[PDB]
Amino acid sequence: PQITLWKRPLVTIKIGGQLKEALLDTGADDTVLEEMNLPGRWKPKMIGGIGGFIKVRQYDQILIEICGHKAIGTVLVGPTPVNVIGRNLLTQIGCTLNF
Amino acid sequence: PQITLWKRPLVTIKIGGQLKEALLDTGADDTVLEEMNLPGRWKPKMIGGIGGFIKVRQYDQILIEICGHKAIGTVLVGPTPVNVIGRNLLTQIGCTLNF
Ligand SMILES: CCOP(=O)(COc1ccc(C[C@H](NC(=O)O[C@H]2CO[C@H]3OCC[C@H]32)[C@H](O)CN(CC(C)C)S(=O)(=O)c2ccc3ncsc3c2)cc1)OCC
Repeated sequence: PQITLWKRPLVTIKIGGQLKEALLDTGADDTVLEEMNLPGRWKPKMIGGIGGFIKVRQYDQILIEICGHKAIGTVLVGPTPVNVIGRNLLTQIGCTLNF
Repeated sequence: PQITLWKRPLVTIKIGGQLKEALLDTGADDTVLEEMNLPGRWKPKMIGGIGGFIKVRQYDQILIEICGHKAIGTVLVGPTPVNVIGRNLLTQIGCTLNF
């Protein structure tokens, strides 16, 4: 679909079997979700944002459905202000910017 | 144009008579640029993301040219680690997400 930007581009995602709401974020290299329980191994990682760095749990090769489009990739879980879908998954569902 | 997301969506902007590089960032409500002496009055503001908040100066009705497309709106100036073009200006140049 074509998504305009007058409102936040929030979409429904399915991850770990649970539905969540997330922001399509072209300024994010990586996908970062708020604290949740996810099945699978994870490793400690750090990521930097506008205000500095935070600690996250890095889950690899996670299945995630974004508006019905399937992606399988890295998901970071930690104290982000909002769930963000980053370019690592936006590229998998074929997302481009157009103007 | 059409911008894929394999790499950071960086573009050249013209603001305050100067050329800069900035991200087209659908996850940013507002436009945030590196420290630069814009003339005119401004208001203090705090904006938050991953890692916490930074202090910025809010300038209103600022002209920016983005890859040949002109836009006018609020620009926040401060010690941001990267320049982001946010939705307040992306809507003006007719930018959409497409997948
Ligand atoms: C020099 C490198 O420094 P650096 O490595 C990190 O630099 C950066 C810093 C910020 C960005 C853009 C942001 N991306 C992001 O956080 O992505 C992270 C996840 O993926 C990784 O890739 C990029 C970083 C990692 C988002 O697109 C937009 N944010 C909001 C969302 C909801 C979080 S916003 O910026 O907080 C923002 C903007 C306008 C606004 N108006 C009212 S609120 C408000 C908040 C890109 C690179 O370390 C720090 C020293």
